[PDB]
Amino acid sequence: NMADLSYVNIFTRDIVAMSAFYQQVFGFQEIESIRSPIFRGLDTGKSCIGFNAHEAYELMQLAQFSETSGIKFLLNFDVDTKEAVDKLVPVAIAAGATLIKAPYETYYHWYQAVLLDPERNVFRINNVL
Amino acid sequence: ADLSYVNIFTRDIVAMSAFYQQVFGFQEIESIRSPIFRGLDTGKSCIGFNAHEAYELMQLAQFSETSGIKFLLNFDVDTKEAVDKLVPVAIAAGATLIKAPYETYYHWYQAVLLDPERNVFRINNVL
Repeated sequence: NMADLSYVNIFTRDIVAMSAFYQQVFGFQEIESIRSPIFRGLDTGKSCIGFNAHEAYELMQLAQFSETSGIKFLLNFDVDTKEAVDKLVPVAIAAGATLIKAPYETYYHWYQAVLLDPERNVFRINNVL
Repeated sequence: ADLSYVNIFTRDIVAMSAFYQQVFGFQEIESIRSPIFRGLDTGKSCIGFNAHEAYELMQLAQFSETSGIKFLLNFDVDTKEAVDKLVPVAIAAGATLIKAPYETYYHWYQAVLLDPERNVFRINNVL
């Protein structure tokens, strides 16, 4: 491929707690080789999820956008069954997630739940019917 | 679990999907297309573009007003030169260069840009 979406990075206040949250809920393994004082990466089997500390804003000349509110993206996680979605929801909430929408079937026939992670980023636990 | 998609809430799903296709060559996923959604195949996690109606559908309306940026998409290319050549391709497609191609202390050659709707992405090469 001409270009590879190797990482989806989330700017976070606590990369250790954020990494721990996604590991706890989905079991992704950390990628120790890419670890740094301001970064944590998890292997998802596809695009990796990265967590960057706030130092990352100034480092990339993005300080002007460091004041954030609302949500503009979401991570969609697929599981093998509808039952797996029902089971993972409480696990996520116990880990610090906030339930926005209980498991339901979408117009495009996907069974999913909509939640917020500990730092209020949106993610879905989904199953393609 | 599988990170199948990373969705970006957008004002113009057509313009946005076209931008990423024009810069990286991702092919559209027809089977997931809808009046409020466009999906692109990247070889790994897909990139989705959701029109604003998606906020209400997921009961996220109270979060529709946003500020700043909280994520970025990192695209790796095969060579150092690929980074230098792709920056003008992105700008021609409508991007804004924020940080010109440079080498980090851990030897990654990259550039930071904004897509047409002010979402951040990087063109990177591991030296």
